[PDB]
Amino acid sequence: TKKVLIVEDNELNMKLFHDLLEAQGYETLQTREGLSALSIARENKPDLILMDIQLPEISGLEVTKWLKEDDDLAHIPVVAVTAIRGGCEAYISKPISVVHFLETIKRLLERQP
Repeated sequence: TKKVLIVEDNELNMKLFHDLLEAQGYETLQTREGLSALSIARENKPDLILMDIQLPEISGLEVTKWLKEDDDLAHIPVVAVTAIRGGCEAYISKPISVVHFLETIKRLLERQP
């Protein structure tokens, strides 16, 4: 099953992103901090990283820079959520459009090997 790591400090956004992804049958990993995202990514190898750029403690774009500098994490597609192209494969605007949100993520997640 595909695993998506959601990096989102806002409880409401995290729940919405989680519910939408779970309804699609995906497993998720969750964290409110950019640094933790790096740690979790190395420990659980998510298939895609959904990251809010406007985190309170750090820019999501700087976190993406670290991701791309790591040989084990650089291949993981990163979708930025902003209220980028930093290394992000795609961007999703907030307030989000549910279909656009899911289409963007599924396109990057569900590719033939």
